[PDB]
Amino acid sequence: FRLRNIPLLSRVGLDRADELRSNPEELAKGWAEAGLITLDVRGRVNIVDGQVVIEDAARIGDQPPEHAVFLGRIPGGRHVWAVRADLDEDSAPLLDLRRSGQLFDDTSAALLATAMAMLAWHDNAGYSPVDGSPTIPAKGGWVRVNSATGQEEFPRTDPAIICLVHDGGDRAVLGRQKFWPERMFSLLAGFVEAGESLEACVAREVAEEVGLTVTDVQYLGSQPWPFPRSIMLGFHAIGDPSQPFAFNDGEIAEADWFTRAEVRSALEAGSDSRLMLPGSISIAREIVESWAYA
Amino acid sequence: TFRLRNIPLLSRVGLDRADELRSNPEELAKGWAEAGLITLDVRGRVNIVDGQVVIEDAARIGDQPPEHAVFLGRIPGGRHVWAVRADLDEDSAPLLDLRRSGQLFDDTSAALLATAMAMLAWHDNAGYSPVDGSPTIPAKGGWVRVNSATGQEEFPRTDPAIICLVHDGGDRAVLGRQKFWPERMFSLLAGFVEAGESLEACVAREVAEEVGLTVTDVQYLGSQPWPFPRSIMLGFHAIGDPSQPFAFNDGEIAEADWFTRAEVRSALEAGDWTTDSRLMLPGSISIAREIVESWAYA
Ligand SMILES: Nc1ncnc2c1ncn2[C@@H]1O[C@H](COP(=O)(O)O)[C@@H](O)[C@H]1O
Ligand SMILES: Nc1ncnc2c1ncn2[C@@H]1O[C@H](COP(=O)(O)O)[C@@H](O)[C@H]1O
Ligand SMILES: [Ca+2]
Ligand SMILES: [Ca+2]
Ligand SMILES: [Ca+2]
Ligand SMILES: [Ca+2]
Ligand SMILES: [Ca+2]
Ligand SMILES: [Ca+2]
Ligand SMILES: [Ca+2]
Ligand SMILES: [Ca+2]
Ligand SMILES: [Ca+2]
Ligand SMILES: [Ca+2]
Ligand SMILES: [Ca+2]
Ligand SMILES: [Ca+2]
Ligand SMILES: [Ca+2]
Repeated sequence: FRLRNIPLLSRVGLDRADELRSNPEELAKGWAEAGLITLDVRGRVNIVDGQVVIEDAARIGDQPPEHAVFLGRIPGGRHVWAVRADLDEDSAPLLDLRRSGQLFDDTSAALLATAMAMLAWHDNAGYSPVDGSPTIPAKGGWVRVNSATGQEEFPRTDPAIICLVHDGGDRAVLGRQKFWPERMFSLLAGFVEAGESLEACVAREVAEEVGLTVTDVQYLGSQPWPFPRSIMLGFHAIGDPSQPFAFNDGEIAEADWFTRAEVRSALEAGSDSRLMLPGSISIAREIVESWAYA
Repeated sequence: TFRLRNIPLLSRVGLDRADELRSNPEELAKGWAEAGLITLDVRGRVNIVDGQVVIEDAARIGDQPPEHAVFLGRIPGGRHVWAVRADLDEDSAPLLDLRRSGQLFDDTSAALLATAMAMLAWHDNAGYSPVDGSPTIPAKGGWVRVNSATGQEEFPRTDPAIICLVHDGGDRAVLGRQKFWPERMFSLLAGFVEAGESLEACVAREVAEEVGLTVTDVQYLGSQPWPFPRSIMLGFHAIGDPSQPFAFNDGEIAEADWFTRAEVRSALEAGDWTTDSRLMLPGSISIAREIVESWAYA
C-alpha cells in the first residue's frame, strides 16, 4: 500500500530564498515592508482566518535583529521573518501545533514548522559542542558561528523512523508506552543511530521494543516534526504473529496485533472499546489509516 | 519505474548492537575479559587483514573498559566488540579508510567501521553541551554524553541528506557537475535536509535550486550511512521535463544535461571518479552509483 494523503506539514514549502541568507544588504532592503511571525517559548502561535499572523516587521527595529530567522518570500515577493517573543494572552493562541495544526493552510503550516524548529535550535545551540565556546547567529539565522574559531554550526534535525508492523494480510502491531493512558496504542518509533540504514534501524527498533523480527521494510513518506527537532520517516514491515512478543528495551508496556476491522473503528472513535488512537497531525495516523482502508 | 538492484554498501548487514547491555555496566565488564577491540586513527583509518577489520584481544589496553571507548555490540558467537581512538603507525602497516576502500571490506567489518567511525568522531565533537557550555562525560558504552552540571543527556548526531536522479519517465536522466570537481565528472543532485521540510520537499527544493527544474513523483529508493563525518544519504528518483530549460541559480552546478541509458551504461563501464571519454561517474561505494546503475540497466 501507499499513503492516501500527503501528511500535514509536508505539502511542499515556500520560496525559502537560500540566495539571500548570505547577502546582509538585500535582507536589510526588504525588511522595510517585511512580514514577522512570532512564537512563544512553548512554540505557540496566533492564527486568523486559517492563516498565520504576519505582523508588519519594521515595528521592532530599523534592521533585522540577530535572534531572528529569515524564512523566505511569500507570493508577491515579500520577505517574512520569525522571532521568539512573549505572546499576548488576549488573543487566540494554539498551545500545540501538534494537536491543532489542521486549522492552518499548507503555506502557514510550512512557515510555522520551519520557524519553530529553527528557533528551538537557536535556543539549544548557543555553545559549540566541540570546544565549549559561545556561538553567534548569522546568515539570516541559518548558522551559528563559533566565537573563538569561526567554525559554523548548522541546524540539527534528528531522523526518526515510525513503523507499522503488519502480517501481510489483516493484522497489525500497535504498542503503548509505559506511562500512557490505558487503551491508547500507536506505531513504533525510534531514532536512527550512526552507522545504520533506515531499513536496519526499523528492524532494530522493532526488535528492541517488541521483540519481533521483520522483513520487507518499505518507506511510505516523511514529515517534519519540530518537537523539538525530529523528522519522521514512515515505514511498514512484515512480521509474524506466531513469534511471541518480548519487551526488552522496556519503553513498551503493552502491545498486540489488531485487525483492520478493529483499527477502522478505533480511527472513527478518536471511550468504549479496547483500542483508542491519540488525535494529532502525526504521519502515524495517516499510515494507520492508509493501511486499514487499503 | 525502478528499484535498487543491490543493497548499497555499508547497509548490507546490521550488527547485533546489543542495546540491552549499554545500560548495564556489570555485563559490559564481565564480557570484556574476552572482548574484541577495533582501533581507528584520527582520520578514521584502520588496519585490515584478509578483507576484514582487525579485532585485537581487548584486555591488552585495560583491566576494565575505558571511558573513551564505544561498545559496538556482539559478533557471531556472542563475543563483545569495542572501538577506541588511538594513534597508529602509518609506516608499520597499511591504513585503510572506508571512503576509498570500503569495497575491500566484508559486510560486517564495513558496518562495524562505519558505526565506530561516526561515533568516535561524534565524541571528539561533543565534549561540551550545546545548550549551556558545560563539559560532558561519556556513558552507557559511549552511546551518550552526560552534561556534568545538569545531568542532561546528549546523543549522537546523524544529518540526513538527499540524493536524487531526475529522469524523464523514459530513457533520459539529469546528471550534473559541481564547479569544484574535475571536468568530466558528473553525478546526481544532492543536498542536506533543512528543518521544517519533508524529504520530498527537500528533493524538489534541492533540484530546483541546483538545476532549476520542477519535479514530481519523488520516490525513495534506499538509504546508506555516510560517516564523512556524520551523514545518512537517502536516495530518490523524480520525474522532470526535458523541455523546461536548465538554470543554475544556486550556482553549485557548473554544467548539466540529459543523458540516455545507453550513454550512462557505457560511462559506468568506463569507470568511476577514480579511473578516455567526456562522461565518467563518481560513485563507487556511494548509493549514487547504485541508483544510476539501477536505472540505466532495466
Ligand atoms: N547539518 C549540516 N551539516 C553541514 N552542512 C549543512 C548542514 N545543513 C545545511 N548545510 C549546508 O550544506 C553546505 C555545506 O556543503 P558541504 O561542504 O558538502 O558540507 C552549506 O551550504 C551548508 O549551509
Ligand atoms: N538521537 C536522539 N535524539 C534525541 N533523543 C534521543 C536520541 N536517541 C535516543 N534518544 C532518547 O531515547 C528515548 C527513546 O529512544 P528510542 O527508542 O530511540 O525512541 C527518546 O525519548 C530520547 O530521550
Ligand atoms: Ca531559490
Ligand atoms: Ca492586551
Ligand atoms: Ca520509542
Ligand atoms: Ca521518537
Ligand atoms: Ca535507540
Ligand atoms: Ca535487544
Ligand atoms: Ca528503543
Ligand atoms: Ca490478540
Ligand atoms: Ca608513509
Ligand atoms: Ca546542494
Ligand atoms: Ca551532501
Ligand atoms: Ca541546504
Ligand atoms: Ca543549497
